[PDB]
Amino acid sequence: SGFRKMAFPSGKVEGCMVQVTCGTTTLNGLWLDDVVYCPRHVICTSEDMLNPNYEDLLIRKSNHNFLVQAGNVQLRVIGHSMQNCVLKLKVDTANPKTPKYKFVRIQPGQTFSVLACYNGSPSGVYQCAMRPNFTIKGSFLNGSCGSVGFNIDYDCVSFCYMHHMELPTGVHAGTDLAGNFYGPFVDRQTAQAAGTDTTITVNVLAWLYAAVINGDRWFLNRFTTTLNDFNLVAMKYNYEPLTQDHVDILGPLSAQTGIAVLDMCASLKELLQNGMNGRTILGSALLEDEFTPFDVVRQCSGVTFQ
Amino acid sequence: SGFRKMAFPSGKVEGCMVQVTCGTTTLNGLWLDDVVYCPRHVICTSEDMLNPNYEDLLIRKSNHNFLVQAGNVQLRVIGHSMQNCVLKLKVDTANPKTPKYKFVRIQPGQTFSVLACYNGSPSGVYQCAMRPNFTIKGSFLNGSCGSVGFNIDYDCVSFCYMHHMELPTGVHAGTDLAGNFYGPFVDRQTAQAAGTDTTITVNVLAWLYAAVINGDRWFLNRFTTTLNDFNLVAMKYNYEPLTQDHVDILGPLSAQTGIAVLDMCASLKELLQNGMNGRTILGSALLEDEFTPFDVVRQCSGVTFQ
Ligand SMILES: *[C@H](O)[C@H](C[C@@H]1CCNC1=O)NC(=O)[C@@H]1[C@@H]2[C@H](CN1C(=O)[C@@H](NC(=O)CC(C)C)C(C)(C)C)C2(C)C
Ligand SMILES: *[C@H](O)[C@H](C[C@@H]1CCNC1=O)NC(=O)[C@@H]1[C@@H]2[C@H](CN1C(=O)[C@@H](NC(=O)CC(C)C)C(C)(C)C)C2(C)C
Repeated sequence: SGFRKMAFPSGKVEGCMVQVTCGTTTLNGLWLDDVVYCPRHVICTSEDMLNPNYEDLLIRKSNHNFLVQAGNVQLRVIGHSMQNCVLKLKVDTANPKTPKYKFVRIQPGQTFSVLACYNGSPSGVYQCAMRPNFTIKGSFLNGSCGSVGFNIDYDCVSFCYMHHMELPTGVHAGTDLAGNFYGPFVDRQTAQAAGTDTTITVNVLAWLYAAVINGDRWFLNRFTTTLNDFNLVAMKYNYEPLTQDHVDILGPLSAQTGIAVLDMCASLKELLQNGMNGRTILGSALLEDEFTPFDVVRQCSGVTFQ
Repeated sequence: SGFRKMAFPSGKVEGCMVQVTCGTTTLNGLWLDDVVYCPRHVICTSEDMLNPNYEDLLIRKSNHNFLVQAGNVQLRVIGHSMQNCVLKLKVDTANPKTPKYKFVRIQPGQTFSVLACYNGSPSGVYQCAMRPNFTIKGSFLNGSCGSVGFNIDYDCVSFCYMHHMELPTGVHAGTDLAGNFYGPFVDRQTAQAAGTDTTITVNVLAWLYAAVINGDRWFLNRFTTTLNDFNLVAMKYNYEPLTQDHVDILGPLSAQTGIAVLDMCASLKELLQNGMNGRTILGSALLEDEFTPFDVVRQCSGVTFQ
């Protein structure tokens, strides 16, 4: 037992992290086969980042302007090209540590592991969810750009996120590995607002199931509710509407615990309307929404990767 | 900005994890140079674990009873010996992935990263603190024994924890890498109680400093308090007494924020006596105590490892 916010083991990604320096900008790149991916705002100066035209900026660059360091070994850039908001630097060596991988774009509500990195050196690993407003609540300082987010499914790393920037609220924005931003953001140093967030309803329910699996049962009840009447409570507390496919994906957890999905909704309704009254659930005094049904089933069952 | 519970990158440890099977017990071992370390209760049967005499049990074992698998490659056991509650299995290959390492015993209040492992395959990574009662609030299922806990300081892995067992409250107990248990526990399947816990006071204060660094300031005040009068509040709420060395270690954080340590204690006092009134601190509705002053300074400054 126990329930922790748990990231994937990071080793396979650590082996791909490199340092990319252009001019007076240094950030991280991701080295897979003979390509290094990194955020395109590395080509910019401090007064370039204020309103840049990246095509104009990149045609003035050459291969030798890109210093790529795989630890203490310099990689030679032999080509460069821009794909949306990422740069693809072709180097003269293939990464011998290249894992089996995919580039996948995730849905809001889904989770991933972030390997925070500085100067090409991994610093820490933690779990994040893609918020409904396409931001992520991360931990990122100067020089963390190009750190990636990922999931691991057996031996294959599915990269879903590259870090680009921090919004004024202290949340973080970035792209998939094809360089397309999550959300209505641009890699420009001007004011941009995140869009109003919501709580990920199906994730809260999954976490309640994790709690029951772990022996927290004080919030259970013999009441029930229709899906329709749950959602009138949901909109009232800025929770996402629940769909029948969310009920279906909660099916296995419903089955293991013997608590019908709609019964657990009645419990969530009561927690929303009354609060917790000085109690906790899995060591939290808040309703937690950054665990997916998948996350619960992995941790409360025990899947591995090789 | 941002503040996350952040583990060390796990790659260096992933390369040391192996599967150890004896009889009908399988668990994880830690493979460093030509030795595999694992919990000694692997030699036991189901009715051995109820009241075992381990010296008697081990003299009846031989090298060939220990099946060690480094992935899909079998390691050959050429010696075995018992050091307290761990076994040391000498194998015929040195691990070529052996990091620079140390075996260190940590103090309650200190934190470390756990690489949860099943069948020799790493499953996830997360952060833990050693509770004042020498337990840890982990996430561990059947077969997770032998997963280790560690810190990383530049290139050197300091191993501090090996997992052995789960107490009836759902907390976890284990040993340092010399096989000496943390706390008054034995590797015996009988009832054992954890001892009463306390909150790690200096850690809460460090986390309040992390919050200020990140822009949560609503709990600040212009009141102050003497160290003496803070501790009368501390014992009242089951918090650890604060010492002058805790004030000293909080010095740098005190300096960056400009909030005197004793001023922050006055704030903690008020949070203890009034609660939070529907507000959060760094996304938590509870006072968090599993971040050390070191943890705050790493995350709010950005140290790496290579
Ligand atoms: C790249 O490592 C860096 C990572 C930032 C620094 C602090 N925390 C982070 O996540 N990104 C940038 O510096 C980013 C590039 C310049 C300005 N950038 C910012 O993130 C800005 N943020 C904004 O100007 C506001 C948003 C809407 C852009 C700050 C945090 C440095 C002020 C690019 C080209 C956007
Ligand atoms: C080893 O992988 C396993 C890990 C446990 C299983 C569930 N969660 C864990 O952390 N350890 C053991 O099975 C452990 C060995 C036998 C009994 N063990 C237990 O942890 C017991 N716990 C107790 O009997 C109570 C404590 C005081 C020992 C349970 C959880 C399996 C009932 C050893 C020799 C103690």
